[PDB]
Amino acid sequence: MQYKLILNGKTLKGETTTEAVDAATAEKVFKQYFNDNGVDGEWTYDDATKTFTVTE
Amino acid sequence: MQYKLILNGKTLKGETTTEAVDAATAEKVFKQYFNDNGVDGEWTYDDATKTFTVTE
Repeated sequence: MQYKLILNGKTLKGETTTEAVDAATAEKVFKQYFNDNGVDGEWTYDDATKTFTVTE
Repeated sequence: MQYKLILNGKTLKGETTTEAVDAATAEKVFKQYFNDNGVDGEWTYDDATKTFTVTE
């Protein structure tokens, strides 16, 4: 299944997309790129659209 | 000035944006977020659109 990530920050902003077995594997992939580069933000998720949102 | 990044690959795809002093600082921010993440892709830049592109 396709999953999506929305990135909200002050140093950087963006949007990304991946395919994983489930929402926790896509959450694990998105956390590999987006945990401690500088963002260190608050996570949110909407299952009805398979989308994650990360906010500084 | 605003700079941009485009990500092409097999584990993640996407687009991101930053505001930096020069193309070298925008390249440094984008290389801090996109250092490896198992992509390890080829890097390209077009100055006429202030945009960087990364491909597997």
